[PDB]
Amino acid sequence: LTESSTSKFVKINEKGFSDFNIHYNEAGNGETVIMLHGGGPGAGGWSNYYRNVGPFVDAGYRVILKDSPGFNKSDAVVMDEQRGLVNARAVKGLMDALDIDRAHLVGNSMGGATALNFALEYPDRIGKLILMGPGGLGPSMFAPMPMEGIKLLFKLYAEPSYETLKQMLQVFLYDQSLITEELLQGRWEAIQRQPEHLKNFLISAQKAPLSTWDVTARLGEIKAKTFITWGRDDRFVPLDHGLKLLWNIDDARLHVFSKCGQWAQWEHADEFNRLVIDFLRHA
Amino acid sequence: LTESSTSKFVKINEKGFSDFNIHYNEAGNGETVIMLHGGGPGAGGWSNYYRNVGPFVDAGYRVILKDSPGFNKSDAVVMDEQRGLVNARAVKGLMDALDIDRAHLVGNSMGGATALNFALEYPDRIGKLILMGPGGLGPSMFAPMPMEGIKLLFKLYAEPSYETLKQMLQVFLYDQSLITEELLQGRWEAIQRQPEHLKNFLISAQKAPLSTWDVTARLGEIKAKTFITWGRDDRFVPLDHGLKLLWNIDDARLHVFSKCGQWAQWEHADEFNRLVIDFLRHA
Amino acid sequence: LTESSTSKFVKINEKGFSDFNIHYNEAGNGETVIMLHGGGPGAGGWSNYYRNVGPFVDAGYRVILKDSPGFNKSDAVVMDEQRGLVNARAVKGLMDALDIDRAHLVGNSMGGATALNFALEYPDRIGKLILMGPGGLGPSMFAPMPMEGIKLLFKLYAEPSYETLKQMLQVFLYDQSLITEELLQGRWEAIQRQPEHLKNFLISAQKAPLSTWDVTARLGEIKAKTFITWGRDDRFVPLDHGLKLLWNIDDARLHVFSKCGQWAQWEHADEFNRLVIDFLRHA
Amino acid sequence: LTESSTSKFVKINEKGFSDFNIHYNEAGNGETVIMLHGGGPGAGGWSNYYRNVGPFVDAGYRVILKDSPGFNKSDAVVMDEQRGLVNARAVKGLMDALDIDRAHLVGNSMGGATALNFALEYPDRIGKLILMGPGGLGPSMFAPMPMEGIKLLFKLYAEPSYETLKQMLQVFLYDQSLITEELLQGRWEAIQRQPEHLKNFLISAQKAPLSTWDVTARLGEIKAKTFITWGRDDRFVPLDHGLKLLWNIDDARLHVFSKCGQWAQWEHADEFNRLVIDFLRHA
Ligand SMILES: O=C([O-])C(=O)/C=C/CC(=O)c1ccccc1
Ligand SMILES: O=C([O-])C(=O)/C=C/CC(=O)c1ccccc1
Ligand SMILES: O=C([O-])C(=O)/C=C/CC(=O)c1ccccc1
Ligand SMILES: O=C([O-])C(=O)/C=C/CC(=O)c1ccccc1
Repeated sequence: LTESSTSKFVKINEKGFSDFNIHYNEAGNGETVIMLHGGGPGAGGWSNYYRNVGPFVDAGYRVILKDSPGFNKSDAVVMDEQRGLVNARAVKGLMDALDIDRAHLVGNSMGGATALNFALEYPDRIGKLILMGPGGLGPSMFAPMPMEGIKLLFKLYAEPSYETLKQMLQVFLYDQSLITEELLQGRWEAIQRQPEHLKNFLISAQKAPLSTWDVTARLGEIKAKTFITWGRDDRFVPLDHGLKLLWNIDDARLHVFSKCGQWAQWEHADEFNRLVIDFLRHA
Repeated sequence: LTESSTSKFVKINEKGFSDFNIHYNEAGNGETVIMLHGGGPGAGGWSNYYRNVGPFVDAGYRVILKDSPGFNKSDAVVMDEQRGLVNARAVKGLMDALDIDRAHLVGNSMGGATALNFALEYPDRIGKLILMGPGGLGPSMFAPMPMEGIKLLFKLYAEPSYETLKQMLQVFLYDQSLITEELLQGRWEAIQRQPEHLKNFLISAQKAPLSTWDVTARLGEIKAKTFITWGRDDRFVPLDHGLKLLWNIDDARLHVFSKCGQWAQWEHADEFNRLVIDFLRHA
Repeated sequence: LTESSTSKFVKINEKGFSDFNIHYNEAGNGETVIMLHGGGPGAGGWSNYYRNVGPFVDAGYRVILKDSPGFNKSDAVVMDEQRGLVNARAVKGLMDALDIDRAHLVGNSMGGATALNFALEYPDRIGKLILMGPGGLGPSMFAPMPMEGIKLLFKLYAEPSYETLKQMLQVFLYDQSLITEELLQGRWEAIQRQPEHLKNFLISAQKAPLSTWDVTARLGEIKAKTFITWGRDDRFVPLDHGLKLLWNIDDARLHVFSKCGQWAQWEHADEFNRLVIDFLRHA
Repeated sequence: LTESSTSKFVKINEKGFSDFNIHYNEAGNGETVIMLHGGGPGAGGWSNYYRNVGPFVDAGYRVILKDSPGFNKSDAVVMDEQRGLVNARAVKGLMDALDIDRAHLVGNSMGGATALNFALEYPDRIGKLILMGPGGLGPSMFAPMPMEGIKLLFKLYAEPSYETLKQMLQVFLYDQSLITEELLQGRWEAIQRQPEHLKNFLISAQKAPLSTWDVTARLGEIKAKTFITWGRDDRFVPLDHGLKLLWNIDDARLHVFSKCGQWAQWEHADEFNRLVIDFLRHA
């Protein structure tokens, strides 16, 4: 599987969206799993889930690696509402366009916020819910905020540079030997190719600050079986939010990976893939 | 499989132990997994792991459900050293007697302390390490101590009664509908059959208080791949000790079950069995 | 100062309350501090704040030890709304009746919930806010719920007895040598004198469960300078809620007493009195 | 009071120290309080405690603002042992030279480690112990390490620059409006005046990593009355270590300031001064 061979576009119409272009990468043909990426400059579906798409397809799923609005090859947008909800509407739009009745959702940081909002707004359209360090769930009981990683994320948005990108990636990853030239250059290319997404993200954040993403009060509404994952060493979203989700969602479990930042799906790909595939098959 | 059909005895000789009788229940014939029980009155290997022995044997393991010294059908003993270490010596004694070179260990509360001490003392004799709410790892950062469940455990030791047993089991289990007459009567029988174990446990606790069990300072020595499980609703051993283990053991991961007390292996048997079997096969 | 010499009654009219009798104990004549008690059977203003009223009066305050509705010598009531709000309305009613423009509030457990609701509903009528382990602020990130102490509180409500009262007091207090015959008999007398309050509390709890008390979402509205106290060893309200308040209230500080249960004002009276008096004078 | 008018030097001889020059600033003449500074480049006694020395002297104490070895105007040194212990020996040396029988200690970060080691090694020479976010107490249960601030501290040590100093100070302080030209230029001057301290600190850290500072196992030995302070928003030393100290020291209390980094004594000087003075007078 390659980015090019799996690349697709679909125009969506849902709520505020009118013929809005969504890019995604699709492989496989079984039960649908939509994987949703984080919010840093240059993020996208393929790069976030590169180590996961193959094994999930091998397991029998149809994997859709979705670019959220205002990221990668999806249309540019300035959002005046919290991103989780707007992104969730885009997932619904994509599902309607493709005739997908129910999807399992996997979401990391901003994508975990998206997945939470989707489960709240469209409970009849979600199967299982996999939450990898979801962002925007209010204050931490231990971590000063904004967290170290989020400061760097905003610095890169405002002053994009190759060196600051490298600094951000060093904070994202526990094992900094995963930062090869290929992956650094690749993310840099995503930033260079669409400078307007960076501007727009900052304008959006002014209109709808991170506090607006906090759906904590509604977590008791979630009926989907939920699998929460965290990196022990996550410097972007605080580990105690894994406990917040565990206490407030009805049917949840929490798995914490040691020696791991924001991307367990990268740093611990084999264990991540096995755990999540087992959850989807058997929970 | 039944308790009777799997029941075995072996005399051990290791350090202080001289022809000391150990009871265990054994089934299967593949790689050995020794499962180690908790410290409440009437605890034993069979009752603690009744929902687990079958699936593990089906998966290809040889399962040994060990009665620790001073519990169930093993010999009575008064211990003047911390129980984790003494119990670990007994595991070594059993392994030597049975010609088992290496075992995977699964240990709950007192059995998790045992398994930790075994990994520290005999690193060349352990495979993988599965720790289910291990006891005696020092103070909690949040939970007043002694914890609610441990108070009840000591009350039952001192004043054994059917009603206090029921009270203890109600605190052990999140879902109190698991407390059938069969299981209540069965544990009561274990207490009634060996009153001297209760006396002896209390004398032992005076000679070696719970603070003596704390091996926190040595956790960095553990080389075994480690899988830590906790119940979210454990009223016996504090949830933040799961984090303590995760931070201090080199290769660990933490899984927390919602709606679960001290016995995930009972309340969430199917998920527990799948996770642990997958860990043993693939981690 | 004695209970008898300070005892007063006032009829209140506020919202649902119509000529509702409120008992309180008053001493001193300077700036008003209203102290609000907990929710266990037999609770009341005098017994909760016996070690505090003298020093606060000596410092120049007028102290009002208020009996909340459905406790001690105040009128019996069945509440169908969360107790914090109903109690806060009663404080307002008392203040209006006595021509008190602004009061400092001190509140313990249920009284801390009361004080929070008062600050939210009547911001122009509160001075400073002192919160001693406020109850009902949602789930803990660490403590299974209902907490050990709250189970005992409900047991005593349902099956009042001298022995269960003693058990509850043993859990309330870190230092169990504070439980003299005088204080045990005194609380027992409060329970015996008004059995209907016990019945009514249980009916109220059915109509408005503890989750209904959770005002977490509104904490950002509080403008009052806030001093949060906790006992390290509190088995009734979880220590991490002290952190929740600290993160969510604008101008707060947190003081945690070691070797202390729910009643710092009893177990650490001198330090408590000095700290709170200094806060009222100088913060 | 000024730095110049209070400046003194004393040669010490204790253990490894032979005619080792210690700089300190002294004012007042009552009971002695020795205040011990943090470990960042350019740290020293005067700058760390500038807002505190006056009020403490006004309260009747003799204040000694000590420069630890390898900082500010004290002699340069490469340490091969953990800094807390070496620094504590220097405090003892200073006390012996000046005929001070007992001192109260106030210590921030590295100075809190110093104060802990002093209380452990020389219990008959300490009065009360005030610990402001002490450093080196092992892993956090929540914070990835090295913490954000400590990374910056090491960056400035290795690559000193005015801009990196400003970045470090922005992370130290919750309220960044406290960073005036005066204070920025002043700290820069301390760095410029003694470049060898920076080199030496880095060599020392190689010989004795932060894990070597962890005295957690010995905290139960401390008999001194202890007052632990933390900033809620401390990005250098993790807030859960305040709880670790509270659980493991016999007679401790914990005060957490909101909207506060590593330096409560700066950001909340008036409240800090009142609390600590009250503790010294009355606890
Ligand atoms: O959601 C995201 O942040 C996302 O696109 C994931 C990107 C992974 C990534 O850029 C990466 C870079 C270097 C090494 C490993 C991974
Ligand atoms: O180690 C132990 O505590 C142990 O022997 C486990 C016993 C399980 C148990 O007594 C039980 C009782 C009722 C329902 C489910 C389980
Ligand atoms: O709000 C309350 O729970 C309250 O009325 C306080 C009562 C204190 C109390 O009953 C007590 C009993 C024994 C020893 C010390 C104190
Ligand atoms: O121990 C230390 O880090 C110390 O010397 C304290 C210095 C305070 C400081 O540099 C500061 C700078 C700007 C604003 C306020 C304070």
